[PDB]
Amino acid sequence: ATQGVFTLPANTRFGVTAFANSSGTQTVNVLVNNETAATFSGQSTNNAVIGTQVLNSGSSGKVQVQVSVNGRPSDLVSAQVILTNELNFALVGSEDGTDNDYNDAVVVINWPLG
Amino acid sequence: ATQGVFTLPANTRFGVTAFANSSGTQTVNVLVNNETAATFSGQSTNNAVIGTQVLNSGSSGKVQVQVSVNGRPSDLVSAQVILTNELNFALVGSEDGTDNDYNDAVVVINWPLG
Amino acid sequence: ATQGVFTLPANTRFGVTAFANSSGTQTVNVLVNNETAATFSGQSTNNAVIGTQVLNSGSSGKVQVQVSVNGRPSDLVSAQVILTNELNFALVGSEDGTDNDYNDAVVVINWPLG
Amino acid sequence: ATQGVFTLPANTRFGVTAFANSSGTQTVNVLVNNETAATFSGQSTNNAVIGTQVLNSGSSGKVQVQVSVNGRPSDLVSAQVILTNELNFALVGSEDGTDNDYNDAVVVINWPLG
Ligand SMILES: C[C@@H]1O[C@@H](O)[C@@H](O)[C@H](O)[C@@H]1O
Ligand SMILES: C[C@@H]1O[C@@H](O)[C@@H](O)[C@H](O)[C@@H]1O
Ligand SMILES: C[C@@H]1O[C@@H](O)[C@@H](O)[C@H](O)[C@@H]1O
Ligand SMILES: C[C@@H]1O[C@@H](O)[C@@H](O)[C@H](O)[C@@H]1O
Ligand SMILES: [Ca+2]
Ligand SMILES: [Ca+2]
Ligand SMILES: [Ca+2]
Ligand SMILES: [Ca+2]
Ligand SMILES: [Ca+2]
Ligand SMILES: [Ca+2]
Ligand SMILES: [Ca+2]
Ligand SMILES: [Ca+2]
Repeated sequence: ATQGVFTLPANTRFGVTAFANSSGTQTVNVLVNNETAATFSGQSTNNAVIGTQVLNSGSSGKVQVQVSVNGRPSDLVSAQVILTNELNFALVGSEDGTDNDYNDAVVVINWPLG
Repeated sequence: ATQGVFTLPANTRFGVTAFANSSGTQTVNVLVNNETAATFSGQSTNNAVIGTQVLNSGSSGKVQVQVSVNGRPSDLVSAQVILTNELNFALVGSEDGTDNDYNDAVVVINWPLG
Repeated sequence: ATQGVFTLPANTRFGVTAFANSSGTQTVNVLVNNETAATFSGQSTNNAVIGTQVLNSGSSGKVQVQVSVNGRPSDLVSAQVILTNELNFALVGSEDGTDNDYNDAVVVINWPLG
Repeated sequence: ATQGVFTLPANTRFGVTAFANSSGTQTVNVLVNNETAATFSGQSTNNAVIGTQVLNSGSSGKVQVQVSVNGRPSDLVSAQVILTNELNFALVGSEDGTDNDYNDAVVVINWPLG
């Protein structure tokens, strides 16, 4: 099934934050309405926050996360969780190798902000 | 129901990261086995990261997040989500006022690392 | 924070299913637009499906679950999870005593159907 | 990523319940320790419960859900959610066709019981 694609409230600010846990340098791309809106990169095996940014979901609300290492797309896993019918987290894990820890780049999207 | 309390696997490193979305200064305390292990403080209405750290869950695996604003405890909401039976997120929102956006401090705990 | 309240897309069929795990007889009421639309009762310590039903969210999309034991309201916990940006689960646990297993009545709402 | 595989606490009773939402007959196999422990089947486009059972996670705690329709395994999506650090849901959706509603068989695993 498609992973890393989320429908957010239209025209709404959201936070996107990426963490690295791999020997490989991670590159995380965030697409809003199918166009790159943010790119983060780094290399850590200790959960470095390689990027954090506030974006707007735009007219369509479509947000997609992609992750690659050495130009090869990582396999993604994702889900969205809503607390007290209001607080939202869109979650992404990714795997760049063979151990299946899926933490090589971890991405958290949160809204609402403010 | 109690919120903000999570049982992690014993002796496991985890990341904890806090974001702020409120006019009030947020104080986030992270307890491991009932003792303070990290404290973050900051003010933002733009989802700023007010702290990030890597901790060890210790022998008990018990991790608790508490949030207060100028000494007043915030009401919390939380849940844990596991993707592909491997990647864990323990999520906390908090409310310091009357609007019930529950994002006034947002805390994300993730494991495994590495 | 408020628990057991979910906003579904309007005029949408959804499933609601209740399970019992307690010495006490559980009464589960499912409200749509603040009016009871389904009720289930029963006792089990072995997860009996005390009821399942297909309901329509109606014009408001507001769905609330309430649980009581011989008229005494149980404490609720809840969250919503979305898989592959399309499959929704609204989840409720409830506690009628002191042990905090929160499984005394468990309610699962799922959509879309068909 | 692997989906529909969950590690439960060892020797723990859990509920498993399946719903159908498709033109095709769903066969759901529930494996414990890599051996079939339960099989449910049925056809519904109205979320009928096609099976429910209490099982034991056994010494390894490994539980897997597989879904087949028209002689072929369906594509699965899954996640585990934990409420108030106590109540566990392991959730599975499945797609037997081309519409990507992922509800064709929906499987809910819950623990603890009792
Ligand atoms: C240090 C290692 O680097 C990679 O090979 C990752 O895929 C592993 O998960 C681990 O983080
Ligand atoms: C700017 C405002 O500050 C507080 O009153 C918060 O409780 C509100 O949610 C909002 O963030
Ligand atoms: C048999 C017991 O019945 C009640 O006291 C429940 O609150 C307990 O969780 C347990 O199920
Ligand atoms: C009635 C239809 O039956 C199948 O084709 C399913 O894959 C569809 O999702 C729909 O439920
Ligand atoms: Ca890896
Ligand atoms: Ca890794
Ligand atoms: Ca607030
Ligand atoms: Ca706020
Ligand atoms: Ca109880
Ligand atoms: Ca119980
Ligand atoms: Ca389908
Ligand atoms: Ca279907």
